[PDB]
Amino acid sequence: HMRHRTLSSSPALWASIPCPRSELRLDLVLASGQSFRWKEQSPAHWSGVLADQVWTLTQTEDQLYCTVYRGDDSQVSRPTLEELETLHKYFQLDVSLAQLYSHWASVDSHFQRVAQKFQGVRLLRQDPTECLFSFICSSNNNIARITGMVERLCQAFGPRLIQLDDVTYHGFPNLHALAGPEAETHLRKLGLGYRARYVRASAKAILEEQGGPAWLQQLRVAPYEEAHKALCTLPGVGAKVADCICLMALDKPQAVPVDVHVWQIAHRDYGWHPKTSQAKGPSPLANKELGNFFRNLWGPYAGWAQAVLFSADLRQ
Ligand SMILES: COc1ncc(Nc2nc(N)nc3[nH]ncc23)cc1Cl
Ligand code: NI
Repeated sequence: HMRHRTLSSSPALWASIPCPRSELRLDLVLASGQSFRWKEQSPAHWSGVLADQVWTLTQTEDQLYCTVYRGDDSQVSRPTLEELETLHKYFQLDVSLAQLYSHWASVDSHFQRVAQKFQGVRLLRQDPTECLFSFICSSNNNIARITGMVERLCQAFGPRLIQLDDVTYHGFPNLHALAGPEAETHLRKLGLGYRARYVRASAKAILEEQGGPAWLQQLRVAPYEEAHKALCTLPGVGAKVADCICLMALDKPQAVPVDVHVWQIAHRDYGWHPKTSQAKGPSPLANKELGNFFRNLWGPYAGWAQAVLFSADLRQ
């Protein structure tokens, strides 16, 4: 049995990245339903899989500490340099949150009030595959049910990596694994309900119709609007999910996912009503309008601004 590390447990095996808590609060970013793979196994100690390796992460007021578990009896070492660049990109630490917060606040007094208690909210840069199928599971769910669905999906279809304590960590499947004949049947047995069709179908579609997972990398370089359009061709992927994926895995920071929660915020908190739309409630067109509303207000990181409000909408 190998054990989940704390910073006490084994300070030999931790490395560190200079990170102000104001640029990144793990506790706000790892649970909040960007990823559904990180758990707080021990207090202030976040463990989950990234690119077929397990990590535990923790931080101070100016340091981000991390440790790696490779799997098959390699010899426990501290994170390498390459392994630390991986983790730097995932947090997109090149991006100054302080600068964006100040810009947003300058045009949005609502944001000024809210954002003081929610510093260090940034977007993860996720693997498009994992993001896509995670958000295909997102329809008509809460975060807890999705967390479960993804885990069970990974344990049943994904490579085993390592076991720590009672937790067996699997990597995310490849498209072939998800597009198999018995897939939906199995996924349905794992509690995914209707979504099981969309997972299998989208997997099968990305292979055949789109020419493998390279297609998703293309969308990452493709401009926002083309990426969105492209994603909406997939089974179970509509505007909202496409915008999630755009924002969280295809480097489109201006993507603003609109559902009924954001309708509610926009109306209550910003006094927004659909103008160029007739009908007084959600619709593909009115949603699209609301997205443009926020882009026009917050600028080309509108999605990142939104993420701060979202993170204030799960903390009462
Ligand atoms: C602005 O940045 C963000 N946008 C969306 C999410 N996550 C979700 N949104 C919605 N409407 N439903 C969800 N179900 N499960 C997750 C999730 C998170 C952020 Cl930070
Ligand atoms: Ni009103």
